[PDB]
Parts: sequence; C-alpha cells; structure tokens
Amino acid sequence: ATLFIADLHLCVEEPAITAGFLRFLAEEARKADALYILGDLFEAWIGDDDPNPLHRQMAAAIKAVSDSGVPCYFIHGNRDFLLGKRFARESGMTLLPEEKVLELYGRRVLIMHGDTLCTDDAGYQAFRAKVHKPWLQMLFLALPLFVRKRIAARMRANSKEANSSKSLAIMDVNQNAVVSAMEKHQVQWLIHGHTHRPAVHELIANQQPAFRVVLGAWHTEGSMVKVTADDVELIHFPF
Ligand SMILES: CCCCCCCCCCC[C@@H](O)CC(=O)N[C@H]1[C@@H](OP(=O)(O)O)O[C@H](CO)[C@@H](O)[C@@H]1OC(=O)C[C@H](O)CCCCCCCCCCC
Ligand SMILES: [Mn+2]
Ligand SMILES: [Mn+2]
Repeated sequence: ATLFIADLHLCVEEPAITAGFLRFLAEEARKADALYILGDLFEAWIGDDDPNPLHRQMAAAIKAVSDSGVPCYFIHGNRDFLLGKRFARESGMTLLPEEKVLELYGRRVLIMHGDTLCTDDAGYQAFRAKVHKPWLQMLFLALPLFVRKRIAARMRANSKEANSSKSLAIMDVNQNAVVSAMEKHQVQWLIHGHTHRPAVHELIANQQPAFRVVLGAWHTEGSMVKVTADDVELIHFPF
C-alpha cells in the first residue's frame, strides 16, 4: 500500500502529534511501499538552518523510513514552502512539484497540498504568489533567525485574524478549479489537504465518476489515505 498524510503542523508544544507521527512512521510507513506527505508537515518553516531540535528528530525519523527502503516524498504546504534541499537531504525526502500524478496499482491519482485550488480567495492567492518568488525567499533567508521567527509569528497571527473574517466558501476549494485540475491530468482521483475538512467527495471529471479525497489535520488523532490495488481508503486513527 501507498500512504498519504498532510497537515500535521508539527511543533514542540503539540507533543501528542509528534508522538503520533513517530508511531505512524514506525508502525505504518515502515510497511508501506511509499509515503507521500502533502504539505504542512510543520506548523511553520523559516529556513533549513533553523536549529529547532524537533527538526533534527523528525528528519532522522523520516530518514530511517526511506533508509529502510520506503521512499518518502514531500509536496510543500502554505506553512512550509521554504522547506529546502538541505532539509530534504537530512530527512531523506524527495521534493515534488505542486501537482504530481502517480500511477498506483494501475490507478492514476493526482496529489497536491490543495491551497492552489482555493482560487476564490484572491487575498491568499496574492500572498502566495509573492512568497513563492525565489528572489524574495532568498532575501528573507538572509535575515537573522530571530527576525525570521518574529515575521513568521506575525504572519501566523494576522492569518488567524484574516481567516476569522473570511467566508467558508473562499477558504474551501473552488469546484471549477478541482475539475480543471482533474481534467488537465485526466484523472478520476485527487488527494489533497490544506482545508482540514476530511472527506471523500464524489464528483464528475472527464465525464466520468471521480473522487476528491481530503486528508484531515492532525490534532487529537491522525488521518491517512491508504491506496491499494482494490481501494482508496481515508482512515482516521488514534494516537
Ligand atoms: C518571502 C518569504 C516569506 C517566508 C515566510 C515564512 C513563514 C510562513 C509562516 C506561515 C504563514 C501562513 O500561515 C499564512 C497563510 O498561508 N495563511 C493562509 C492559510 O491560513 P493558515 O492560518 O496558515 O491556516 O490558509 C487560509 C485558507 O486558505 C488562508 O486564508 C490564509 O491566508 C491568509 O490569511 C492570507 C491573507 O489574505 C493575507 C496575508 C497577511 C499576512 C500578514 C503579513 C505580515 C508580514 C509582515 C512582515 C513585514
Ligand atoms: Mn494545514
Ligand atoms: Mn495548508
């Protein structure tokens, strides 16, 4: 089986999630064919040079999975788009582009974080385009770590404030964008996160039955999608 997770938002002061993730790696990822992490692995990323001890332990635990023969892949989220090649090497992860099609046991599946489908949120998409500019990223990364942490803290705070004022519609995926992505790639299956609204949605793409499977955020329990020859299963599991 091939596993998909997203939206862990790992951080020091959410220790149940950290413990749950370590257990997941040892008990589930170890026996899988591959693991895909579809963004927001960390609560925030302000550069691979961050000395946070959590990053060291998480990198080693992920690298132990891929060193055991189970490849680990990462699509960036909105929290952790700065995660780079240095941390990918430390963690034994392969970095993927923002959209990727997999063929799994004969089944073509599109994967992404999900935030690029939220096309009605013009304010977010504006922000996203700016912070994805390599020149601006490279400029941010030149600041002292403590300044980067203050910026991130402010961004987190203003994000929470902005979100409480936004309609549910602009913060969920746009259906035209969903269908457009699934027809661009001619898939009947899409797995994403970002919205923190776990569900299996039925829809039409390519004039055929299609499915959009949304991972849950990790808080008091975890969420994965398990893909086998015969099934695509959204599974919630306790810590
Ligand atoms: C150049 C390199 C910069 C590097 C920075 C590295 C640190 C990144 C830290 C993570 C920030 C991230 O949380 C912001 C974000 O993505 N918010 C969108 C997201 O909501 P979340 O709160 O993240 O769940 O998902 C929501 C649903 O899709 C969406 O609505 C939120 O988007 C917003 O709230 C964006 C607002 O519309 C505008 C953003 C205002 C940010 C304030 C900037 C303060 C910076 C000051 C520095 C001078
Ligand atoms: Mn998230
Ligand atoms: Mn997200």
